[PDB]
Amino acid sequence: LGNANFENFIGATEGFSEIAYQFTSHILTLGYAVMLAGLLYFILTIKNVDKKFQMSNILSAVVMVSAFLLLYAQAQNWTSSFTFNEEVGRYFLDPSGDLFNNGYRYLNWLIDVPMLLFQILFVVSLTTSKFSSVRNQFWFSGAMMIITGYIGQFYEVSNLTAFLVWGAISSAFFFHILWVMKKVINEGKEGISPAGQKILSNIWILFLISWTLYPGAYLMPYLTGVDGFLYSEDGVMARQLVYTIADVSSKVIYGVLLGNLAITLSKNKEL
Repeated sequence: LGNANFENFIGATEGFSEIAYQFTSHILTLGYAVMLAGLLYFILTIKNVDKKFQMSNILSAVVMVSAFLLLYAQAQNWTSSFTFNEEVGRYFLDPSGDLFNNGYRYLNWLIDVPMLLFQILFVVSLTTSKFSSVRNQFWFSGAMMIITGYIGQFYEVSNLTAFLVWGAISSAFFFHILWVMKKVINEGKEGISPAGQKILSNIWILFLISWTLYPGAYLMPYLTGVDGFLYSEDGVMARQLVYTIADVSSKVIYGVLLGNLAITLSKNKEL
């Protein structure tokens, strides 16, 4: 029962305190609440950019739909998977339940990673690179990153070393994606106004940090060693917080910045 993942492992042995159970539940709720608010934002502001850029708004909205539904479902899965034990005063894995399941989140990554990588290609323009090649490279490596991460996710409890190995293989696809995106950002800068170049610079920093938070949260319970402080409900709380911060940053703030870049590039912003 504690086999599938670290959350279930903790739940079936030490159990979760009131604070850990509540906080995790609240952070995951805020996460899907923000997606829903984002969905409305991207729908309402679609008229603010020229037609030629609106595929980016469209993709932002679709990402919001996906993330709202899958994060909502993940939130319910968290709350219904553990019940309070009066005696000990903690929450434990409920055998009557479905158990905590990472599938919701990994499915969300599979769907959302290619749409996030794709939408920048509709705002900013390449120079020496080709659209189809960059697109194909984003899609292949993005899919492989998530798939090999999912494979790794399986051995988290039963085989920690395989968990790390597949994670490293996954990280290699990630490094490739950073490298392509860096190229896209640099080529995108050529020929647009300095105000647009500065939004692109912020997008890069945001992209770099927010995406790197995902492997960070993946590794979170083992970042303090064999039985360090994070190897506990605190590593669980920390992991779900970082995922949620990453979710809001990589999807919502990224979309907002892209939208602001698109406005800067409207036809009237020229001579």
